[PDB]
Amino acid sequence: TNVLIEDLKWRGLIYQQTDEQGIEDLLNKEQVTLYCGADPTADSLHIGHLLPFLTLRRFQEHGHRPIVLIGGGTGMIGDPSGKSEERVLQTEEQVDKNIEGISKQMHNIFEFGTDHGAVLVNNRDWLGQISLISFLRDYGKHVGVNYMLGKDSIQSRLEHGISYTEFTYTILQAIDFGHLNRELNCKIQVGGSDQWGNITSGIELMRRMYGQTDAYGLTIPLVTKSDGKKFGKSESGAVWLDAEKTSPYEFYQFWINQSDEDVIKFLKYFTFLGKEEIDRLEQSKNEAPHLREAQKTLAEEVTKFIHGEDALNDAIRISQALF
Amino acid sequence: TNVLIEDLKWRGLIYQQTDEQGIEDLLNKEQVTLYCGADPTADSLHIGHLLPFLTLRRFQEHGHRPIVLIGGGTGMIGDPSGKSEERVLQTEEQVDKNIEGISKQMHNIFEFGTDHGAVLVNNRDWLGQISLISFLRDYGKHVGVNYMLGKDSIQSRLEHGISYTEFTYTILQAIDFGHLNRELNCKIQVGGSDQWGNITSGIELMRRMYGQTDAYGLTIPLVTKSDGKKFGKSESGAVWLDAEKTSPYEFYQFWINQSDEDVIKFLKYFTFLGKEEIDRLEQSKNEAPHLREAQKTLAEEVTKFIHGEDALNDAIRISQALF
Ligand SMILES: C[C@H]1O[C@@H]([C@H](NC(=O)[C@@H](N)Cc2ccc(O)cc2)C(=O)O)[C@H](O)[C@@H](O)[C@H]1O
Ligand SMILES: C[C@H]1O[C@@H]([C@H](NC(=O)[C@@H](N)Cc2ccc(O)cc2)C(=O)O)[C@H](O)[C@@H](O)[C@H]1O
Repeated sequence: TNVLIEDLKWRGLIYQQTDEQGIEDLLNKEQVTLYCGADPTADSLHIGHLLPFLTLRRFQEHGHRPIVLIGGGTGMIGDPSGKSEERVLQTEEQVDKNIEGISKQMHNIFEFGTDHGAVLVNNRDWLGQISLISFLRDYGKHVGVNYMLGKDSIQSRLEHGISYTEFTYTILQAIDFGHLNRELNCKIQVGGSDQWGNITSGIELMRRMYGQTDAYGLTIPLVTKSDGKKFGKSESGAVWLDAEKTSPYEFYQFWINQSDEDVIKFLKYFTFLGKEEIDRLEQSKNEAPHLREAQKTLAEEVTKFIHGEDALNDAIRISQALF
Repeated sequence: TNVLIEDLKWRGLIYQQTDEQGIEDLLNKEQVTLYCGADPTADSLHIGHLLPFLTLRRFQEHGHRPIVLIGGGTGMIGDPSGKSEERVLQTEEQVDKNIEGISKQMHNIFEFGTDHGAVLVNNRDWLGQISLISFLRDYGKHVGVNYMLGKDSIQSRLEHGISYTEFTYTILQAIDFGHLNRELNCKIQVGGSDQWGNITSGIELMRRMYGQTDAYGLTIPLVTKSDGKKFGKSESGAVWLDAEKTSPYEFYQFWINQSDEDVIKFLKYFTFLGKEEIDRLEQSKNEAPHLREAQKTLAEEVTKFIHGEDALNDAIRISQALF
């Protein structure tokens, strides 16, 4: 029937794929379990973390099961992917604090607590049980150094002295994928494009440990602004989902101020509006751009999803007053 | 009619776009001139440079005009985009040598020398005529430092002491786009995803210098291998297009050895085969994978395009003998 795949491609939500036909066939023949993870490096998520998780909700709409992973264990280490400098280690108590904040935001994006619906996992639960010796004998023997060395995600830090610990992070993410595959039949891992290396490590580790070849990876596009500026950065800094760090008004204003060149693409990325309504908004944008109907709709949909009706209205007021 | 755009999306050749609707309308309403550039940092191109240029040939097939730019001037500086370390400056004579090698390879991919067909330009021709003072008064006054600072392409080097010269490279690429827009009516610049920053600089510079708002940018996807390994790297190092650095046999073997998960996508990226023939090859791959029809076809098409019939046949022989 390919309804979901066609929806995803119309929205431009799929960037890299480990096996295009394989994934499409999988999605057409069965109900799939998939996951996306987030490390607790701050006590809130920001809009840059939003697209992959909303995309998991689009899969859920078609009968698939999403798994949201919080990196209680990997967050004690730090992902080097795409970054250029070694990150400082966080304290156990700060990570605990962060997990608590990010967890609350996840409960607002997915409905956890149901018998067979969305699931929230913390990788500290299994990674914290692994000893150094069993890690080297059970998993490390199945990873090649050259394989790890010839990868995108770490050349950036290769040139500037990557530590052995940042170098092994990719294997921890790999262990997570194998664990959810065996425990919850997870067959697909989703993530932003900077995660391509960590995602393929999981697939190759499973292939080497068990000849398991029914696992795939998908990445979501890096979100761009037509002028080339970084998306997700407001006047001060990042646009947080925590109302205490970025107020509903600031959040709402971020959306209402997107350009005409990017607004339709963002309606496709961030809202659950149908194609008919979105096409109507595109015509309105072409015919009556001064009405900003597209931006207004975008701001309302996302602000309500993240902060609720009440906060939206108060943001709509402060906005009418400021100008 | 949107025939070209539909072909491009079926092949998965478009990643980032500055204005999706704008581009589509432009391509439907007129014959467009577009360009892609390459800096002479080696005396040969490698397969990593291939996709954007072949994609320019697909546009040409539909009546558009491609411009190929060789960076005789920017190559004296070095693009910092995506890289993590300052590059050493090359000598004028080495750059001259490189321009000569890369130029020959371009004459084999496009048909230059016609009245209104493909054009080969060297940016040293106009950048070499700019003095320091006129550069600051004519162009520099129209670029904002914050704008430049809040960009992807250089955070990687921002953390490790980017020089002022690497920091200004993006403006040189911007000047090139404005120059080809005014001189050859160039309206679209194409490039790999690492060029998104340099491409948008051109568009914003034109917008600030002349309120010119009929220019767009398109990036081609980073080519991935299903296992996550870097594409375009053979046993030793990079896969060059120069027969003296990578023999036709080595080139041919690179293609014939691609996995079943990536072969169809590569036929769509690198060949001019139609959808019907490609779909037939996909069925053959699913039904009789041991025949490697898809890989064989891929290797033949690209090796012939790059090295010619004679070299192909000799590679087909050495290949039958080695195994
Ligand atoms: C949800 C977003 O998470 C971002 C980022 N993610 C990571 O660091 C991941 N390594 C988290 C992770 C940890 C363990 C896993 O098994 C799977 C994923 C973060 O801030 O937590 C990605 O950089 C982005 O591409 C997108 O995936
Ligand atoms: C053709 C390929 O060129 C690669 C790379 N390109 C560059 O460095 C560009 N800055 C070249 C360039 C120089 C001047 C321009 O006006 C426009 C483009 C190279 O090796 O020359 C890109 O990294 C890749 O994404 C793809 O665009």
